[PDB]
Amino acid sequence: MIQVEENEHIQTLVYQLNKEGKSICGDSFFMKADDKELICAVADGLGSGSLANESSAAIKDLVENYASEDVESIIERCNQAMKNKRGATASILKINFEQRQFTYCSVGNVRFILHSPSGESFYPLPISGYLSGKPQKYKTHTATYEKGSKFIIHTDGLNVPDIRSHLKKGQSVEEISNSLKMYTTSRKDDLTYILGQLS
Ligand SMILES: [Mn+2]
Repeated sequence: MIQVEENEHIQTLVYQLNKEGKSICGDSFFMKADDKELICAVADGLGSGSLANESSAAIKDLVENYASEDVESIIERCNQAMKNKRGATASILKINFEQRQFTYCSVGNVRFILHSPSGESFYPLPISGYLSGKPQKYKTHTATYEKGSKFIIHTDGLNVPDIRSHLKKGQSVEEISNSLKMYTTSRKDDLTYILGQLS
């Protein structure tokens, strides 16, 4: 499944495909942009299939509902919703277009890479563990991006040697998605990614 959106400030593409032979995806995403701001999130539920879905889907619902809050507030709501559930790894990104500012908070193995034209990348290491409902000491990143920046957020189902290169070479989110096609054919796990190109 592919979903594309565009406004004056960003173009985005969401890709998701289930693990081969699996009916119920354990990954979830949420994406909304208006003329002023973006929120997006990607999550991978612990366990698999349905119960994994309950955890990642709870994340998607809370990010939509609480989108106006700061990323760390949103992720803590997500953490509290994981008590008595499988848990999930998750990443939450907000962008203010006028300021060209992003804010990012994550726990687990959902990765975020933002490539700058100038050749700077923001590519944080994964935070160990997962959102379980037990206490967390979150790290929030706040930074300015430059016009032309391109990013991806992806679950562990996408395994790529050099993601930065795909972001650098692509001229659009469709092109970057197509550039990644070889990594999508095996379907060894659920695979979700969100691409963005920022004006
Ligand atoms: Mn996974």
